[PDB]
Amino acid sequence: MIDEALFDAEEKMEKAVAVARDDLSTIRTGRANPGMFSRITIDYYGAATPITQLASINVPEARLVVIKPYEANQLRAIETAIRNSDLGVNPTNDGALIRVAVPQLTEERRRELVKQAKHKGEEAKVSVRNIRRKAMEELHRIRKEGEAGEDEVGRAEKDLDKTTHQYVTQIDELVKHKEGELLE
Repeated sequence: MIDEALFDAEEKMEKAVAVARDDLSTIRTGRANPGMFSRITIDYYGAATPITQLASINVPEARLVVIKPYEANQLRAIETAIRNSDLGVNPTNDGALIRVAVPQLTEERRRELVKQAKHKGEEAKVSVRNIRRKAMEELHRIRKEGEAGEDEVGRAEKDLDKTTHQYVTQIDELVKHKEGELLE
C-alpha cells in the first residue's frame, strides 16, 4: 500500500547501496584495506572461512599489510590462501605475523579492476531498479483497484522515481570514486 510500498522501497534501496559499497571495497587497490582480503578463505576445520574472521588485518603503511592470525597454527594456511589469491602479492612471515607488501598495480590490472568496479555498480543498479519496479507495480495495483486517489498515486510515483534516481546516482558515485582510487 502507498506509504508502505514507498518507505519499504527506500529502505531496500539504501541497503542495496550499503551492499554496493561493501562489494566495491573488496576490489584490490593501492592503499591496502582489510576489505580486499575479505573474499580470501581457508578450510577452517572443514568449512570455507573468510580469512578476515580468523585474523586482525592492519595497514601501518600504504603498501604494507600486517596480518595476525588468532590461532598461530592457522598462519600457514592463511598465508597460502593470500599467496594463491588474485591479489598479486607475495606474503612473508616472522613465525607469528604475516607481512604483506602491496605492489603498484600494472596498467593492465588497473583496466581489469576498473572493469570489475563498473560491473559491481551495474549489478547494484539493477537491484535498485528491481526494488523500484516492485513498488511501482504496487502503486499501479493501488490505482486500478481504486484504493487511493489518482493525484495521490501520481505524486507517489514521482517521489518513487526521484528516490530511485538518487540511489542509482549514489552507486555511480561509489564506482566513480573506486575508479579514481584504482587510477591513482
